[PDB]
Amino acid sequence: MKTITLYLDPASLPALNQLMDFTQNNEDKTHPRIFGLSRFKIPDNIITQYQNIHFVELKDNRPTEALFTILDQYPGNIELNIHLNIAHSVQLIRPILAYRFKHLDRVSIQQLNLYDDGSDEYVDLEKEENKDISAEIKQAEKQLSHYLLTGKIKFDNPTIARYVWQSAFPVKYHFLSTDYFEKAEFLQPLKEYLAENYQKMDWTAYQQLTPEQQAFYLTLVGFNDEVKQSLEVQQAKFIFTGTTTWEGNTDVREYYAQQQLNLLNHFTQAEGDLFIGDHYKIYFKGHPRGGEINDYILNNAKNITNIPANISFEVLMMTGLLPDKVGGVASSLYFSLPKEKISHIIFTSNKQVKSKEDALNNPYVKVMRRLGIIDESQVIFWDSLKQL
Repeated sequence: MKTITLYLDPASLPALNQLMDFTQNNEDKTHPRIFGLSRFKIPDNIITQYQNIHFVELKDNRPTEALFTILDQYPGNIELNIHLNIAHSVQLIRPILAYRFKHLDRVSIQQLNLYDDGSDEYVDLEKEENKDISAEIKQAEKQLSHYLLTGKIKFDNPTIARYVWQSAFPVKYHFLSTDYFEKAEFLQPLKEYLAENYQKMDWTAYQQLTPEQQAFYLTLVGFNDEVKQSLEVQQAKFIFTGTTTWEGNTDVREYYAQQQLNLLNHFTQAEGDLFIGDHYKIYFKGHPRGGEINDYILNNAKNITNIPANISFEVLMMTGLLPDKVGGVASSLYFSLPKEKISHIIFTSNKQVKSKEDALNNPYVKVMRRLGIIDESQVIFWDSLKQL
């Protein structure tokens, strides 16, 4: 038999973990591998080092039929080693289960590894709080069995169905918050069901790589030497989280750039409400869609170091390069930051959020609060901050 490894993710965090798994196994130059990581392009000069390496697109959270063309290149007994995004696991596995079913004499699933997407898994589990979790698990197992045979996806509880894979296959889950599963009382049946099949996400794997593998990983994730050196300074470091625009009663983008500078000043200046201290080196991490607003902020801020907007906080954590303090405009990225590193999170006006009270009711803010990751005093509504 032959093992084929499949790495599938439409998001970022599972992909970063899957690219770490590839890096750890990178001395094996010929192991069959299929990559469907929508947000990551593996460079040509890495790809050409490998044999039996394949790429597939995802559409609507599923690998396309070009997957079958790849698997058909391996005509004997094959076992699939599959890595997936938890939130999207049901859709992502659909075409794989189909291939298995057609070839049940010769295709089998060796195992699954599933990784959190981010806050969504937790925000989704919160919606299940008043349900009978024991009963939801048993029903989902039954519907999964049916799925395996028919390809018919119809789960009564699509959220819980994300967690019943062990009823069919060997599985390992990698969670952002094991505390959530262990401390949310309503999830006790799910915690016990999962048994030894989960662990906390592995943020320190990079540190155990060879220096050569560390460089390889940085190249996979698009994190160049210039950026890396800038983040290794022996000084306290603060990074501001930029945004795009919000409901400011104007369509002038320069206004939103202007206001983000004032928010930054609340952190950097002694008279600011959110003052971090004069000994911090300041960095700016723009929103990936900030475009020219990011250029405006960088040019009009003094003595700030840019971290290219295409670089995620998830990859900063994967690489051990997260600054000492993070603050700025709210985003779901804050959900997975260590509690010690979060300063203040500032919510801007939108259809959903028009006060601090609304901001405290934000879905990921609610989970962070339940987990004690932040106190409510760390959530600020933007219009509370004076012009400095």
